[PDB]
Amino acid sequence: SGPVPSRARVYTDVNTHRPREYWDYESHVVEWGNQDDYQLVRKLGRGKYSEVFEAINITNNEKVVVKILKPVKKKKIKREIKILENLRGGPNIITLADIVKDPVSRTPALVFEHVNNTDFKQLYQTLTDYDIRFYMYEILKALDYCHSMGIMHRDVKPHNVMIDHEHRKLRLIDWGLAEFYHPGQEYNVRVASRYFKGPELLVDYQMYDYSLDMWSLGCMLASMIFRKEPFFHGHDNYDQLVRIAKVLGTEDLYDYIDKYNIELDPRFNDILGRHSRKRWERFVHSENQHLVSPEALDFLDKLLRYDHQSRLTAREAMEHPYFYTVVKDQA
Ligand SMILES: Nc1ncnc2c1ncn2[C@@H]1O[C@H](COP(=O)(O)OP(=O)(O)NP(=O)(O)O)[C@@H](O)[C@H]1O
Ligand SMILES: [Cl-]
Repeated sequence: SGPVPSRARVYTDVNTHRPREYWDYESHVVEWGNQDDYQLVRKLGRGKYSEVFEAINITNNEKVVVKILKPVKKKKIKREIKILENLRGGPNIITLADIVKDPVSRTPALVFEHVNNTDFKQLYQTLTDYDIRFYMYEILKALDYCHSMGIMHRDVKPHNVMIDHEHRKLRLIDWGLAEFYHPGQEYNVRVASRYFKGPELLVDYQMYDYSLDMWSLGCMLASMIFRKEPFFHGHDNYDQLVRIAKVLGTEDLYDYIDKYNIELDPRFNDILGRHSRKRWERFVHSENQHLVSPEALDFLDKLLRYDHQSRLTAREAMEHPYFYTVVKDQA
């Protein structure tokens, strides 16, 4: 028993027919810029992988954001730079304006455009049913683009989505965990945040694809329409698979892992139980019912499936009646 393999149903051979220099981020040269052009103003935040500053381009007075990367691996650093460059100009993908060496830290520093973002705790307590569809379509444009350029995000969550609600502007940020989908390739299952890890990561299945991003988008949507943040609230990676299973049930969980000849961590024998699949109507109450509709549940239902192969792709998702009410773009 070794796991059965898997391919993406879409965009399977994008990077097989693109040049080597497209996807091979190892053999990539960084074209540096003048660091004296930028003047730091304010610390916005500290991560495990970087510090982040609000800043000002001194050459044209533009406001700007500077992600100074901590030293970890030149592999990971060039990878983020090369994916951002490849995706430059795509819809609602955040724009890399420059790359400079910070003289203090001696590490690369990524200069992005500025987004006048709103706190996500303030924002998900205020979105109307229309706003939720609007921005979900906007994230979908971004996901289908990056998938169509042969790149999975692997860290889709509300913190990584900057929304300027004033101008209805949206931008998908932090491509630090993004990677190139190559068919047959086994990836590291230690990606994304806990609440938004799909079951493939949780059962240690390494041959995942673009559709991982769709599971996470489904988690984001569940919390927005049901007003439960986070929707699957697990204490650790083992309990996370149990919370999903209290909702989606264990019979379909076992079908999923038998289909790919995956064996569960023995520790599950003593915590997993047997759980009926629940109907989405149970999560509906007086305080979130204005956000729920038949078409919202239908869409959500097609995103939160165990089988990564049976999930809606980004393009199929954009075709759902859930988005019919949303205003498009003939002019
Ligand atoms: N283009 C941008 N516009 C505005 N704010 C941004 C932008 N990019 C990053 N930020 C800020 O940086 C945060 C996200 O940092 P990210 O780029 O996710 O770095 P990271 O290495 O993942 N760091 P951490 O998440 O903090 O461990 C946001 O909450 C903002 O405060
Ligand atoms: Cl990795």
